[PDB]
Amino acid sequence: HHENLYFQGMQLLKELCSIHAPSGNEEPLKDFILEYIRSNAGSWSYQPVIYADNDLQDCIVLVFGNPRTAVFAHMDSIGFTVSYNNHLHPIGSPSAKEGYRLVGKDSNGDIEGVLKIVDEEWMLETDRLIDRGTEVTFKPDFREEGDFILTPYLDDRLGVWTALELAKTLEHGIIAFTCWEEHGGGSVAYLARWIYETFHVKQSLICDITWVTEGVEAGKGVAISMRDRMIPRKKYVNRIIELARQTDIPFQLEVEGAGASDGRELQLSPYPWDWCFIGAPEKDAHTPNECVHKKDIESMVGLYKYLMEKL
Amino acid sequence: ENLYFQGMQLLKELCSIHAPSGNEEPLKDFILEYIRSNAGSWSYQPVIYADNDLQDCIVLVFGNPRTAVFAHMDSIGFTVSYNNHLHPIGSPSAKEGYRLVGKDSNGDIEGVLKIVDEEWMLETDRLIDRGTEVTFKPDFREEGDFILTPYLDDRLGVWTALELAKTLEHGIIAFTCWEEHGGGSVAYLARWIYETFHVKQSLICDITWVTEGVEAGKGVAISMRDRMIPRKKYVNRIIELARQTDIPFQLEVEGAGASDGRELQLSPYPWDWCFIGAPEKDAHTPNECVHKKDIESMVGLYKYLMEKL
Amino acid sequence: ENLYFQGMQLLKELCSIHAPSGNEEPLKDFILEYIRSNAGSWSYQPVIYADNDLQDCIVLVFGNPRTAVFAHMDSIGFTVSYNNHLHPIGSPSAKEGYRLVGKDSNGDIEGVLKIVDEEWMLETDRLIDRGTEVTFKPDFREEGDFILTPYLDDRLGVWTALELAKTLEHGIIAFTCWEEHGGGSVAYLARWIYETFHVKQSLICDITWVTEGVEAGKGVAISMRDRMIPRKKYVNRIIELARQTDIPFQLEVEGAGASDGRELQLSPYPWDWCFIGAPEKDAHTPNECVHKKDIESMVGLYKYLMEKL
Ligand SMILES: [Cl-]
Ligand SMILES: [Fe+3]
Ligand SMILES: [Fe+3]
Ligand SMILES: [Fe+3]
Ligand SMILES: [Fe+3]
Ligand SMILES: [Fe+3]
Ligand SMILES: [Fe+3]
Repeated sequence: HHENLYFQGMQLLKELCSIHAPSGNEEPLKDFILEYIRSNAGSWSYQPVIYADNDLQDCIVLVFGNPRTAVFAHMDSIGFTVSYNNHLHPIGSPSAKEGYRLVGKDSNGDIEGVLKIVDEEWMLETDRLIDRGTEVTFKPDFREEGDFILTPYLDDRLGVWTALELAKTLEHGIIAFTCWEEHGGGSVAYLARWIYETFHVKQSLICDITWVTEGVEAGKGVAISMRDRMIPRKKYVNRIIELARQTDIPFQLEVEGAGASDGRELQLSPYPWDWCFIGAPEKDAHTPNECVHKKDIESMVGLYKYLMEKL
Repeated sequence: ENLYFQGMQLLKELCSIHAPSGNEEPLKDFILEYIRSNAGSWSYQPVIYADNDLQDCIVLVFGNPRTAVFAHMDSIGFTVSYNNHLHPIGSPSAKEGYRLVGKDSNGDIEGVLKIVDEEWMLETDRLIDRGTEVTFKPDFREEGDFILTPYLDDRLGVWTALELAKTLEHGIIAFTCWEEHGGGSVAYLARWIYETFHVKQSLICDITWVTEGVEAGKGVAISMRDRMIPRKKYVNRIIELARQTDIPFQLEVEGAGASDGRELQLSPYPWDWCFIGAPEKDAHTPNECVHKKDIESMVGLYKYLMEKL
Repeated sequence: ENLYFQGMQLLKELCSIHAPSGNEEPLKDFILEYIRSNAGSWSYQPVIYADNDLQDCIVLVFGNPRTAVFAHMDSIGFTVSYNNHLHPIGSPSAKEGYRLVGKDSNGDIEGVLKIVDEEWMLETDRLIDRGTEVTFKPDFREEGDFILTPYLDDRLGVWTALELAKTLEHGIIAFTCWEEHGGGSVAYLARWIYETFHVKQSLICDITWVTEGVEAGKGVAISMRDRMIPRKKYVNRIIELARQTDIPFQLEVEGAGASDGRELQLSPYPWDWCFIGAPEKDAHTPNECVHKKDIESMVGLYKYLMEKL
C-alpha cells in the first residue's frame, strides 16, 4: 500500500521531510516527487510537461503552459557523511549537538544512531561499523504544536511542498526541483542554462525557507528577501514587492547580510537571470527542530500563486 | 547638460551617481544617454547593446573587435536593514562619521555611519525603508596632482572607457554590474561576447591599490596577478606592447583582490584577461585618491593596447 | 630523447618541467610533442585538440567516448612580487630552505625560501623580475616501493593519463590548467566536451592524501567525496565496477579538498564526476611521496573503468 502518493497538507509535508535525501543523493526524493506528480497531475488545473532525464541528473523540471517565471526548490537536505570508523563530515551546514538522532541506510541495512562529539571530532554512535560514504540524516520527527510545525528539513521540504501546492493551480510557469543546494550546488547551473535557452525564461523565485529574526517574525508573514549574502536587482525585488502589495497576503521584507540559496547560482550563471528568495521563515534552521508558523506557510503558498500569475 | 561634460567634470558627475551593486541602473541610464549624445563626435560609431538580456549592462561594439574592456558601474555601499542597521555592499571601509546618502519612499536620505553596539548603523533623521541602499557622500576634490572622491573605483574606469571610446576603432567596451559584490553580470557578457563576436581577449579597466610596489603617479598598473592568475603569455604580450611605449606603467604583483577578470577566468569561455588601471590610496573609503598622471597613463595605455592586441 | 621516455623516466621528466598555474605552456608543449611521437604505438590513435580556443589545454578523443578523464598540468609554486618577495601559486607548503627554481629576463634562477620578517621571500643572486614564477627544484627519487618528488601532484596524473592512452579505445583525456589555483580551464572543457561529444561522465585523475583511512600501498583511492559531493549513484557505480576487479582500492571520504571535479560539478553542464587517484604523503611539498603499487592500481583501475563506464 503506497498511500503516501496521495497525501496532502501536513501529512504530505511530513512525508517529504521523512525522505532521506541529503545533498548528492536526492534521488529517492526525486523518485517520490516524480511519482507523486504522475499520480496527481490529473487533478491539477493545468497539466505540466515533465522533464526528468539524464541531462538533468536527478533534477525535475515542470513546465506549465507558456512560462515566464521559474521557481526553484531544493530537494536535498543537510546531513552528514560517514567517513572512517563511523566518523562524520557535514553535508551542508547542519547544527551539530550531542544526542542528535541520525538515520540512514547502508549495505547492511538501516542505520540509527546518535551524534557524539568525542575527542572534539564529530561522529556517529551506533551499534556497528557503517559503510564509508553512508549519508545520515536527522531522524524524522514531525510535530504539530499550536500554530506551529516542528520537524527536521522544513528547509526545504516545505519549499518542495509549496511548489507542489503551486502546481495545483499554476497555469504558466516553471517549477524546478534542484539538487545540492545545501552543499555548493551544481544542478541549478545547468537548469539556469536550459530553462533560459529553451523557454526564454529569465525570472525566478527561489522557494526556500529563511530565518526567523528580530526583523522577520514567526506568523507575521512570508518573507521576501531583498538580499542576503547576495544582492539581486533592486528593480526586480521592487517589482515583486509591488505585486505583493496588490495583495492582502501578509509578507515581511527580509534584509540579511548572509546566507545563500539557489538564487546565487542563478545570479552567477552565464544567463541573465533575475531572482528573488521568497519563503516562510523558520526558527532553529538546520536543526532537527526547524519550526515554522502555519500562517506563513499559508502566506507563502498564496504569494507564490499570485506572483506566478502576475510576474 | 551633464550629458556633455568632459574631463574631470565628467568624472565628478560619474562619481555622484548613486549606483551600488545590484542597482546600477541610474548610472547605466546616464552612461547610455551620454553615449547617445557623444558617439557622433567619436572617431567611430559603435553599435550599442543594452536591454533585457543584458540586464543593466551596456556593451559597445566598435568595428571588428578583438579585445573587450570591462569596467564596473557598481559601487560599494551599504544596505539598510532593520532599525537603520546596515550591511555592507561590497567591502567598504567603515569608520564612525562617514557620510552616506540615498532615497526612499519618504524622500532623500543623508546619514552618518554609527558603530553603536559594535554593530553598524545608519544614524539619520528617521526610520529608513528596508533595503534602501546608501552610498558614500559624493565629495569631489582636485588637490595638487590628485583627484579625491568617493568611487574612483570604478567610476574612473568607466570614465577611462568613455575616453577610449573617443578614438577606439576596433573593440568592445562593456559596462558591468555587481563587480563589488559577487558579480554575475560578466558571466553572461563573457558568453555573449565570445559566442557572438568570437572575442576572447580582455582588459579589466578598474582601479587598484597604491603600494610600496605600485606608487602613486609612477604610472598605470598592469596587474600580473592578484587573487587570481592570468595567463603568463598574455600578460607578457601586454607588457611587451606597453614597452613599445613611452607611457609610464608599473607591474603589479598581488596575492589578493579580484575583479571582473575573475569572472571571465572562471567562465565557460576561453578568455584571456588582464587587469590594467591606475592605483589609488585609501581604496574603498570615501577618499579614494588617484594621481592625475596615472589617469593619463591609463587612458594612453588603453588606447594603445586596444589598437595593438 | 625525452620525447620517448617511459616508465619512471617519463615521470621524472614530467615533474621536472616548470609549469605553475597560469603558465602550463611548457608542459603542454612537451605533452604535445610526446603524444605526436608515440600515439602511433598506441592501440588507438586519438584526435588531438589544442588551439587558441582551448588556451593551453589539451584534449584527446579516442574513438567514440563516453567518459572523460581530467588531469591537471599546473603545479603549485610561487610568484615573485616586489623585492624578491613572494606570493603563493596554489597552496604550497612553506618551509625555510625550500629549493626554488625559475627563469626571468636575466636567465635562470635558483634560490631558497626565507621567512624574513614574518614575511615570505626568495633568497637568490639578484633582484628577480616581477611576476616571475618559481617552482620546487626537481628532485626525483626512487626509494624502496616509493617515489619521492615534487609535483607528483599532478604530474603522476598526467603520467597516468599518458599510460591510459597507450590502450584506451573510447574516451576523452583532457589536460587542464590552473587546477591548483582557482581553475578556469575546465569550465570551457566542460562545455565543449559535453556539447561536442555528449560526454557527461568524468574521472578526475589527480592525487589525494595518505590518511589514517587511506594508506600508502593499500591501493588507489576512489573519493566518495571531499569538499564537494558527487552523485552517490555515480560513485556507487564506480565502486561496483572496481569490485569486479582484483585491483586494490581504498574508499576515500574527506570533508575537504577540491579538484577539477568541482569545476565540472559547478559548470552549466550535467557532469557526473569522481576523483580517483593514488594517495600521497607530504602533499604540496618538495617531498611528495607515493607507493609504486598505488600507481599500478591507479593505472589498472583507470584502464578498466574507461572501458566499462
Ligand atoms: Cl536566505
Ligand atoms: Fe534551503
Ligand atoms: Fe539550508
Ligand atoms: Fe573595482
Ligand atoms: Fe572595488
Ligand atoms: Fe592535484
Ligand atoms: Fe594539489
